[PDB]
Amino acid sequence: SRIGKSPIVIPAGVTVEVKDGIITVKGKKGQLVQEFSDVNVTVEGDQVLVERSSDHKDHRAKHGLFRSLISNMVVGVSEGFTKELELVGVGYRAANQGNKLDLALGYSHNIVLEIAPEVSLETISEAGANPIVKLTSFDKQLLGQVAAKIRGFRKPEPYKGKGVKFVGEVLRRKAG
RNA sequence: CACCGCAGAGUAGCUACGUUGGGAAGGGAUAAGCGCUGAAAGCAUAUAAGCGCGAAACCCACCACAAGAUGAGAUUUCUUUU
Repeated sequence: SRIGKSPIVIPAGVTVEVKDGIITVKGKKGQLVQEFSDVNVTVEGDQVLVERSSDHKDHRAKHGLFRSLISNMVVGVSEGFTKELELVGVGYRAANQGNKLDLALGYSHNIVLEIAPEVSLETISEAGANPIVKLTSFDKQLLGQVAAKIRGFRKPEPYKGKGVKFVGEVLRRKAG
């Protein structure tokens, strides 16, 4: 309710259209579609007004859900989100061959990932510091899913700290 | 004839104590559990909408049988009642 009654004013340069259930947003970084079912969303030209009909414990939440989804899609395709992973540990290596990441962890093999063409991929492993991988995309959901399935290759241990973690994001540590 | 009288072997067959093979590989939906985005509840939250993983368990998959499956299927050919 409170988060749904706010405007979704557009950073002019990106358009938004509505269809029979599907809303599309076209900016400078590709079209993004979404499916709404129990909300009335209307684009005036500058702001996007999303409202509900009844307060039945479900539409009251779907209102804010779809408002936040549309706002994210906009602040995405307009600008785009980005995240940073950091490999910590001895013998850990990361390399980039375009849209193809190559990770060498303490396993008995390597891991090559053919990231989808909708996500950028940069690496910094300059001299001795921890290798930092950086992803950037307009779809925050897909970006987070890729970051999660990259982090899941090696969970951060609490004793030392070695593992694929984000920059910052202090970890829970123990004594051992 | 005497346990096939006894004793030494023995092809075919039947067996193991012998030989060969098998429980391999790959999908779907999941349990405990692990996450993405996100409100209700301006925060937070793996969930309420929607998504990604997840076991010798379940449905395929491997082998055998199977249209009396009365819901009695299909195809090719022959003859059309001595």
